[PDB]
Amino acid sequence: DHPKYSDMIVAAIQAEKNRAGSSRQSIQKYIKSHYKVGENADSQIKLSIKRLVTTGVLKQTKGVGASGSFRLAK
DNA sequence: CCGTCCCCCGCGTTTTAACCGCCAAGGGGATTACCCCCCAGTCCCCAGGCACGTGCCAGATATATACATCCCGTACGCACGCACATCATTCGAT
Repeated sequence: DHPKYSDMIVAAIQAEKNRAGSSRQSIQKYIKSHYKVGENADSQIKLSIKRLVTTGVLKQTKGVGASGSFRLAK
C-alpha cells in the first residue's frame, strides 16, 4: 500500500511541523512505522530525499546531502 | 556532520550506621632459659660426567603434482520504481 514516494514524505513533514526543518530520521522512523514499504525501504527513502531536494521543493536547513535536516520550504 | 535520547548529574529528604567514648579479658606476642643435634669442616676417593670422535641416519633438504580457495563475472531472480495506459474523477455543457 505504497503510492509514489512524493506523497508520504510531504505528509510526514506535515505531521511534525518543525520550523527548523525535519531531521532525516524523523521521516524515516514514522513512514515505515505507519505505512508498509518494501524490503529495501530505507535505501529508497534516502535517495527519495536526494531526488526530492534536487527538485527544489524541499529545503535542507542543516547538514549535507541526506545526513541533515530538511524543510518543506512551503 | 547530525541527531538522538537517556542516563548520569545535582539536589532534597532521612536513616543509619559509622563513630565516638568508655569498659573488660585474655589470648598471645614478646622475652628468657636449656640444650642437643645438626650442619659445617677434613680426608680420602672413585666413577659421573665431561671433552673428543665419530658417523650414520634419519631428520632434514630439495624436487613434481594435486587440491583448496577467492574473486569477478556471470546470470538470474526479484521486487522494485518509473513509466504508462486505463480507470475514475472533475470542469464544462447539458
